[PDB]
Amino acid sequence: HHHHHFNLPPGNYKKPKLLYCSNGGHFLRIDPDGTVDGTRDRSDQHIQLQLSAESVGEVYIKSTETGQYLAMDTDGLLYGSQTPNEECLFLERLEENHYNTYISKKHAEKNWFVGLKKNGSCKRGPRTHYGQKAILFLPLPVSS
Repeated sequence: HHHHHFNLPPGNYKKPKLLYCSNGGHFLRIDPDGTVDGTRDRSDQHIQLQLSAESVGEVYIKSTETGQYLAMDTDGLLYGSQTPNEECLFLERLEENHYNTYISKKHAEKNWFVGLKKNGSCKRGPRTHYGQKAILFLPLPVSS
């Protein structure tokens, strides 16, 4: 189990979702240029994400607008990848019996999470850790 707990969130991957971070209220965003950050603008066309399970509890998070995959690099920075690779897999887990957290599969032994600061900037892998609000997400339905 990668030396991590296995409490999984409910919900499925049938439809795209917005990944809302409760820390600052930002939605995760992957720009066509590959930069990742968060925005409070719900009309943004780069916050609609499609998650898919490659194994139970292991997901890819892809921009539905650009087809890019969320990934975390060797130095802990999130970026949008044009193709799927080992840096694009995340262990999706329930947290505080309510939220979803995403731990980098490649860097799971160091507990590097996907996280957004209150100012909307992504947190670097080593700066994240259990207990922070930056790592707590709620997958919300995409607007209609």
